[PDB]
Amino acid sequence: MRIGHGFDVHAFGGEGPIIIGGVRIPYEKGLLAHSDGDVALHALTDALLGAAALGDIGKLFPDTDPAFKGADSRELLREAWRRIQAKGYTLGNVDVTIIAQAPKMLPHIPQMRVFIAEDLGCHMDDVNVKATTTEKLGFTGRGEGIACEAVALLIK
Amino acid sequence: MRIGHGFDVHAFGGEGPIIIGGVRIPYEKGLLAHSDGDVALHALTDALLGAAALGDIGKLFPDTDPAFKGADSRELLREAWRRIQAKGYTLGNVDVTIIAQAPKMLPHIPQMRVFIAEDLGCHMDDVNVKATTTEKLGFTGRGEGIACEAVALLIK
Amino acid sequence: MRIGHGFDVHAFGGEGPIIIGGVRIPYEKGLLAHSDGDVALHALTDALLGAAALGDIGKLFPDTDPAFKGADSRELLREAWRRIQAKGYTLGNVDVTIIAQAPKMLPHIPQMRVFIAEDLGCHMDDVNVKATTTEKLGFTGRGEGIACEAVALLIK
Ligand SMILES: [Mn+2]
Ligand SMILES: [Mn+2]
Ligand SMILES: [Mn+2]
Repeated sequence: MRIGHGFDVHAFGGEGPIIIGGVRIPYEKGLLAHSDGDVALHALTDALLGAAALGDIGKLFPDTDPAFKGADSRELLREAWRRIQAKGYTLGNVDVTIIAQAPKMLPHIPQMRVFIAEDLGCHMDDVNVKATTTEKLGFTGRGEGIACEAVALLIK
Repeated sequence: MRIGHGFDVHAFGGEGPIIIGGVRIPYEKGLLAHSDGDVALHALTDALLGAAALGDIGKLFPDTDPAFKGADSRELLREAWRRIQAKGYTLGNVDVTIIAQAPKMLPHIPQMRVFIAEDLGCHMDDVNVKATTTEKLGFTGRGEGIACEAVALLIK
Repeated sequence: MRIGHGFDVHAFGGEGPIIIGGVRIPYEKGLLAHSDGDVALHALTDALLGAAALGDIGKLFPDTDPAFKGADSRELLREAWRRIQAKGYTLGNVDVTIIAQAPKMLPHIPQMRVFIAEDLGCHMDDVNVKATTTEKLGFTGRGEGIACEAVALLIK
């Protein structure tokens, strides 16, 4: 009954591990962002919110508002989901597409699913995650950063 | 019952203000395009049309056809919507994602919604709009241009 | 009842014609990829699979697994679709957006539709295809490669 679309990108820099779909992945560099740069969750939240017609992470997570300043993506997703259910919506299914030249996400997909299908209730079958390489082409191909696109569905 | 997806990008150049979602926004440069470069509406039209399985703005708005030569995006959207209803379709909901490093769209989102929810009938709640920065990464990050992605849904 | 999203890109190089949507298109260069670089079908398969929650072409088409090593995109799509129906899903509609500076896809859209609406059963009306230029902007604008995005829907 309601469709949503999210999109988000983040740039590299900072040694430490990166976090995607709530999973800590080892890698040369880390992701910037003044919040743990979880492009996957951020794009997922935006999809969900955009389908409920509630904004785009700037309603709960602005940037200069003491409401939700320092918090990880898992908390925001969880908060965003609460407001969405407040408007009487329930999850149908969500599909997430991660775009990066490296590192390899294939081995982490399942753990990501577990996290996501946990912070939204629902069973894993209602959550899909996949990654794509881009073939060393754009800013993602040159390893300058990482991007993610997501879609979602709601009800009754 | 029917899903659609649109995508569109435009390059900068030309002083004058830019137009996005039908709103006149102030900015250093303007958008090229041989039609007011309204990436937002163009991507929205394509979504709607692509869900109705009627093409991609080249059915009503080609480029070398005296049918709809000089016209703004609002007219084309409005025309495209008419043909869509002709095939007996009605709007479910649409979500638009604008991608740009600047200017800030946040303050114009609501006015955009008003315009869109006007040229498609329906109430604002069936139209969502959000913007994202890209973090100074791709051609959008370098300020070379602006892009937009959109999804939609129809019926009965 | 189930939404899906796909995305895929490929780089140029290799004289010979390119293949998109199963159609052989004439052009200066060809597409790399260690499989016929059919970005259109690959993105379409991923959408369908991602909506059925079955992966992302690495379940049927890995890279180092003698299962489905050398095969064109039409075979994989056809195989992927079979497994999808195995889980009791049926096609609702799909929309594909091809992104490239050249060559012109406009004249091939219909033949692509015929191929797609053949390997998925269903009538053409359940399959949409469109192309966009990008305005000589990103890696697609510089002619370095070609990309494709797709969405889909399933049932009962
Ligand atoms: Mn982010
Ligand atoms: Mn345009
Ligand atoms: Mn591919």
